[PDB]
Amino acid sequence: MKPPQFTWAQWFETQHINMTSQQCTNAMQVINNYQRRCKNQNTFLLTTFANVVNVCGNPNMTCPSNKTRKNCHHSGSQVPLIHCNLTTPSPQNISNCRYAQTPANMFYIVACDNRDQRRDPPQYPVVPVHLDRII
Ligand SMILES: Nc1ncnc2c1ncn2[C@@H]1O[C@H](COP(=O)(O)OP(=O)(O)OP(=O)(O)OP(=O)(O)OP(=O)(O)OC[C@H]2O[C@@H](n3cnc4c(N)ncnc43)[C@H](O)[C@@H]2O)[C@@H](O)[C@H]1O
Repeated sequence: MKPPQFTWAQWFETQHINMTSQQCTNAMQVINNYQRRCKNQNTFLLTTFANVVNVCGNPNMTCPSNKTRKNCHHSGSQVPLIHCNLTTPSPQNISNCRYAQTPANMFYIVACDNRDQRRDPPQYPVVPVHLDRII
């Protein structure tokens, strides 16, 4: 879920682009401290935010995770990524959660929307908001 100081695009960047350590246990502390729980799994794409914005310009397709949405876009090329999986869940001390890390080279599908009018920078009228699938 999204903390209130984020737009959807800023939250996408925080969860899926800004991997603050190459180790999942460390990188996941940021997400988990913002969500107040240990997220069970999460992908970080080793690409730039601008590259994702350009994927939002690729043809629209149906989102595989929800057949009623048509705001998804295929990456066209594969990228390197790291997928983090929770190995150790620490209910009453989220900083003690630990993760496994899996490196891969995969395509991705992102949902994009119009930016948040009040809070997102006008530089990018169209922004990624959800990571629908890795393939
Ligand atoms: N087998 C597997 N292999 C690899 N990865 C796997 C996997 N199984 C699960 N995953 C991924 O693991 C993560 C954890 O899933 P899960 O463990 O199932 O839990 P979750 O954290 O409660 O769920 P969220 O959907 O809210 O996850 P998120 O914050 O990552 O969502 P996202 O940034 O994409 O989206 C942000 C928000 O966008 C919103 N949204 C969904 N669809 C659209 C859409 N078309 N357009 C705009 N917003 C949309 C929702 O509110 C969503 O919360 C989810 O990304 C999932 O996709």
